[PDB]
Amino acid sequence: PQITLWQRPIVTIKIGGQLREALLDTGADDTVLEDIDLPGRWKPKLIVGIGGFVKVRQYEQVPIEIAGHKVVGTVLIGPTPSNIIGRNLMTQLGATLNF
Amino acid sequence: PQITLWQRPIVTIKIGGQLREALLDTGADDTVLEDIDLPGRWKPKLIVGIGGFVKVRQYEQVPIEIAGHKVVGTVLIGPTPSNIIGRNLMTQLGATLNF
Ligand SMILES: CCCC[C@@H](CN[C@@H](CCCC)C(=O)N[C@@H](CCC(N)=O)C(=O)N[C@@H](CCCNC(N)=[NH2+])C(N)=O)NC(=O)[C@@H](NC(=O)[C@@H](NC(C)=O)[C@@H](C)O)[C@@H](C)CC
Repeated sequence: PQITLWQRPIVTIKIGGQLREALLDTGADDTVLEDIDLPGRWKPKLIVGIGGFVKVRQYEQVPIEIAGHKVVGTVLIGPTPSNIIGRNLMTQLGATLNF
Repeated sequence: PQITLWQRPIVTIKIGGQLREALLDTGADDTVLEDIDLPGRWKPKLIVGIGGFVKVRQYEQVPIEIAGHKVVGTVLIGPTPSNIIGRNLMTQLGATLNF
């Protein structure tokens, strides 16, 4: 698609057999979701944004689908005001910013 | 330009007769800079990110140049780990996310 930016750029994703929404965020290194539980082992990871830092769970080699791209990536799980898809997954979609 | 997302998408901007760098952030409603002082009146504004909220100065009708685009927009000034250009200014550049 070609997404315009007068609205927040929200997409549907599929993760752990569940449908969620998330924000395509070029200013995010990583992907953070709050409203899913992921299975298996993880490691603590610290992330930082505009409010300060937050501790999250780093789940590796997670399968995820975004438009109809089936990619595998690190997904962080923890508190965030909005689910966000970061550059770690946007690279895999071949997404670009154009102007 | 077409900007790929394997790196942080950082651009040069010109604001208050000074050159700065900032991150093109589709997950930002607003534009936030920390390393410039702007002149004149402002209004308190709260912004929210990962980690929590922060109090900033809202400066209105600020002129700013991003890649030969001379736009006027709200600029927030306050603490942030990175200067960021939000959708308020990216819309004025006709910027889109494409995949
Ligand atoms: C969660 C809700 C939206 C996502 C968020 C992402 N912004 C970037 C800002 C870039 C840093 C200033 C961010 O946190 N990125 C993180 C996300 C977490 C992540 N792990 O990816 C980041 O890459 N963190 C890296 C660190 C970047 C370090 N960068 C640096 N030092 N320059 C990391 N590994 O933790 N947007 C925001 O934080 C924006 N907020 C908004 O847009 C909100 N609107 C208002 C009006 O406040 C809306 C959420 O209600 C900000 C900028 C104010 C307009």
